Amino acid sequence: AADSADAGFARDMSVHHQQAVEMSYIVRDRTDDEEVRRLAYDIAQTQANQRGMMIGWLDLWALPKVSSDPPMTWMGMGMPGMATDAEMKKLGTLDGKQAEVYYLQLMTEHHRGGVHMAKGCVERCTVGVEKRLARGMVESQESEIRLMADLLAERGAKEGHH
Amino acid sequence: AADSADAGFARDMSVHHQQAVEMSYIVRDRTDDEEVRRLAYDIAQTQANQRGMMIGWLDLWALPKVSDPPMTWMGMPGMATDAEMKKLGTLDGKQAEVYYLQLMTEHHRGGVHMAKGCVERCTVGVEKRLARGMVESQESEIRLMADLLAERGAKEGHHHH
Repeated sequence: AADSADAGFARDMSVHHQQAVEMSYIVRDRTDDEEVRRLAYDIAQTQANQRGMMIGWLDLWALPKVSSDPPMTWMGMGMPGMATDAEMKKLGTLDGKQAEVYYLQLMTEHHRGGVHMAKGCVERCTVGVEKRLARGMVESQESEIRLMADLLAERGAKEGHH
Repeated sequence: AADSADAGFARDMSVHHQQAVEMSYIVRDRTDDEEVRRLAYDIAQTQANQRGMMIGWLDLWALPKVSDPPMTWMGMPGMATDAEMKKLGTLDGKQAEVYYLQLMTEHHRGGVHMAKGCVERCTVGVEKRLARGMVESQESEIRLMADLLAERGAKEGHHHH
């Protein structure tokens, strides 16, 4: 159904993934740093691919990619970790280490929100391949948060302060 | 259903798309030209997305992503060799732009041929639709790249294969 957890997670996580990909494109143009550029490439590759999977499911299921429902309605919460327009703009104005740090801070928050949403699908989704995808995102995003924490410290910084 | 044109197309076009995405990453590293970097972004975005769709279908259908030699199902076209990919990665600026446009033109021509096979043979509605759409979009992109080649004082590459 259009209002299922399976559909809502596919819609919402696709939009979430889209922003991670965009952040990755931006940071790669703002620094020469190999570690951060490689991480950004890996995140872009994985998240674009997973976005295609979820969009492909919605298509196969004949379900709209956009809902009238507020994001997260399927979790009873009608997104977590999404960067604001101002944050995306700021990222694009930074250079070198400052851009690396800001990207790592934004993506850490982004991953945290993502894990929350993926956990929601692990609980509520009914489609096996989608549940498993969500479970894999919890692991991969949590692993990447730990990595980015080290990259931040090595760059003389830490997770964003809210 | 592992032998189907639907499964075969999803497996083979997925591999084909992955290389186009890589080539787009390479050119974006090799030139500062806004127009060609835009084109590369568009292609990387479209093909990464379409590849995810097809891989997602295989996964939902519980079919392996690997098979048969590729293309057996339609009785790979346009794929760059490792050497050609390496060559692109050595080039700068205008030369990188031209070589990317020539390689991707060949790549798209091959992809169109494959997509036409799926238009003829695929039985899954959304997959047939996707293939039909690829024929049109990749053909349009070939036309757009011809203009970009012309602007840069070049033409489609000599046929090496």
